[PDB]
Amino acid sequence: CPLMVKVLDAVRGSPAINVAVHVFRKAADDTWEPFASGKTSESGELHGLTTEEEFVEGIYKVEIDTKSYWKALGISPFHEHAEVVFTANDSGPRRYTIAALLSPYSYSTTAVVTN
Amino acid sequence: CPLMVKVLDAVRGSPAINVAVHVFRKAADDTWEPFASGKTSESGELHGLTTEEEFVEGIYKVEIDTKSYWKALGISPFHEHAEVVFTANDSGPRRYTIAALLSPYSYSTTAVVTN
Amino acid sequence: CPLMVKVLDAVRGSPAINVAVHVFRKAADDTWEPFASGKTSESGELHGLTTEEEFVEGIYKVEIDTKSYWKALGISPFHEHAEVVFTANDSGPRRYTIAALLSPYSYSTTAVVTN
Amino acid sequence: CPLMVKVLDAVRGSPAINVAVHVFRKAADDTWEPFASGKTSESGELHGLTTEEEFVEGIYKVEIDTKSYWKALGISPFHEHAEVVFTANDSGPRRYTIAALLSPYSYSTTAVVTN
Ligand SMILES: O=C(O)c1cc(I)cc(I)c1O
Ligand SMILES: O=C(O)c1cc(I)cc(I)c1O
Repeated sequence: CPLMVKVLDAVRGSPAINVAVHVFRKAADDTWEPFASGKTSESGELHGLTTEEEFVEGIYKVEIDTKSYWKALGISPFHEHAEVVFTANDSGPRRYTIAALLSPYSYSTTAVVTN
Repeated sequence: CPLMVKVLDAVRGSPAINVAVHVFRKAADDTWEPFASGKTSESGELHGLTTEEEFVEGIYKVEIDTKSYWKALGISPFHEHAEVVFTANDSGPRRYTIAALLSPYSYSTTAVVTN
Repeated sequence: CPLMVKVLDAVRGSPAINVAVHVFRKAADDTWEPFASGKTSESGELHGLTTEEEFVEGIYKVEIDTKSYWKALGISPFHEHAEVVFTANDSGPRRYTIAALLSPYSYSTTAVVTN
Repeated sequence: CPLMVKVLDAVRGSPAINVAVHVFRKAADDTWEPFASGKTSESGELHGLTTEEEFVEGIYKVEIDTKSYWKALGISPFHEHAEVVFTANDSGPRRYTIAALLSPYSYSTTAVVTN
């Protein structure tokens, strides 16, 4: 489990549940190729996206479908989605958590990268 | 104006207007003595809290009355207020902007300090 | 375990380890009485602060000693500490996670309150 | 100026100066067409990206080159950039401020939208 995505809701003070998340890897021609996807659980987490074998060094994009999340709650949002773009580097044994904290007109995102 | 407070609303995507702000300074006796107060304007900014003369070295607390803000809009938020505590002017006079970005169950705060 | 505190480091992209955390409850005379304290673990979490029996309705303050954290890393910080002040309400079965994401001149804090 | 970009540095407590910003607009063919670009000033602000005439309805992407910013300061950050994607001017012209608060492993972004 080298990659996990976590989403929190700053309006309700809760995990953001059933948020669609799409992960892409940058291809040689510079296009974004689908890599993994899922929906956050009751805990706002998405586990099992990839394996150590498949998660090679490269540039990844995590798209979080914030607009549909807010719409499902009957709340008017600003962004189309939240996008997190980063390079995975084999600087020893590392697990990546990409987290996002959501408001209708704002989001924060951080990386928690641990052994 | 050596001290300015700026407040934004992350739900509406707007300045946070009419937010009450109370500033305290730690006294010789180690208690929080009233220093200044005001409310944010239409721009979400609060200017004119103090002067270069009065804003001496000290430990300051800026209390931003976020609960009263959300309640005046008919919303029940999590926090009582947002308190920003910092040492000021310990290396001579600086200009401090204390900024806060508000959601019902979350806030962010930053400082912009200039010479 | 009705209360947990989590602290993350936005500079290193890691849990904030060995951060001192002090929790207070507001007393009848309006003073802050010590309630619980600890240091965050390797995961940046502080568990075991209180019990269901002791965590009655009231106003609580969570003080996170951010200044000492940054100093121990050799980094110059802005704030004395981060303070989170909130009312605990028995609106059915609820667990409170108070989380903070730290930078030298900024922090964010959110509440995750779940059944 | 209907579109402004503001960037702050959460490590230094300062405007983020000389940050490159590229704006794209989704074309009829569903690709990201170059729209405007510039760099933040000493105030951390980027004005004059566009005009009321040219800033028509559309889906816009504001790419803030955070990696280049941190690298120019001799720091190795997590993200490649911060991308802010939103529909603009769908209910007539508005003024948009897209703001970002940067740390090496984290960023926050908000919008301030006025009529
Ligand atoms: O706990 C988190 O995963 C978390 C994530 C973000 I992004 C911001 C805050 I405050 C948090 O507490
Ligand atoms: O524009 C601001 O003042 C601003 C203030 C905070 I606190 C966080 C973000 I993102 C901002 O953009």
